[PDB]
Amino acid sequence: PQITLWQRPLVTIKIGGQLKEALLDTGADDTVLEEMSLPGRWKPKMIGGIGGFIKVRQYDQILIEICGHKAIGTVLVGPTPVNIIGRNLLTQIGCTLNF
Amino acid sequence: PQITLWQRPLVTIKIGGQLKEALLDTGADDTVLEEMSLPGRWKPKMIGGIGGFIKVRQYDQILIEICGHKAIGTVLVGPTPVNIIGRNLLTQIGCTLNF
Ligand SMILES: CNC(=O)[C@@H](NC(=O)[C@H](OCc1ccc(-c2ccsc2)cc1)[C@H](O)[C@@H](O)[C@@H](OCc1ccc(-c2ccsc2)cc1)C(=O)N[C@H](C(=O)NC)C(C)C)C(C)C
Repeated sequence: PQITLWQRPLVTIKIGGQLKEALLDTGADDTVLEEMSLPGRWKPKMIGGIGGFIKVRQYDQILIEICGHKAIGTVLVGPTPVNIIGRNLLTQIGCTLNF
Repeated sequence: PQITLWQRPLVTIKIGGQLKEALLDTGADDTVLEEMSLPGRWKPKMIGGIGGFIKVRQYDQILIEICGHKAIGTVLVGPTPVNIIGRNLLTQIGCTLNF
């Protein structure tokens, strides 16, 4: 669909069978989700943004559904104030910025 | 144009007569630019990012060209890693997310 930016581009995502609200963030290299449990091994990682760095846990090969579209990729879990769907997954659903 | 997200959506912007690279950031409510000189008085503003909050200087009615599209709006200047073009300006250039 076509999402306007008058409001934050929040969409519903399905991950781990859980429905969550996440932000489609073209400014995010990675996908960062709030603290949650994911299966498998993870690697510690520091990701920076506005305000500095936060420590997150990196999970690879994670399946996420974004507006019906399935996508696979790395997901970072940590104390982020909002769920962020970064470019690593936006590319997988054919998301493009247009004007 | 149509921008894919396999790489950061960096574009050249023109502000204060200078060229700078900035990120088309749908995850940003506001436009935040790296430390620079702008005219007029500024007002304080606290903005939150993934790593916490930062104090920024808010300048209003600032002329900024984004990929040839002239925009005039609020710009925040502060300790940001990269120049961020947020929704306040993305909407002025008719930018939308599509997939
Ligand atoms: C490599 N690192 C990245 O790609 C990071 N990208 C960014 O931080 C983007 O910023 C460009 C950016 C790119 C590279 C580096 C970088 C780092 C190290 S080397 C390069 C630093 C910054 C991003 O889209 C921000 O803009 C936006 O983050 C989402 C967000 C939205 C609402 C709240 C939130 C907070 C309180 S309630 C909701 C909290 C967070 C955000 O902070 N939005 C703010 C906002 O809208 N707040 C409401 C806005 C005022 C700036 C990833 C890991 C998240």
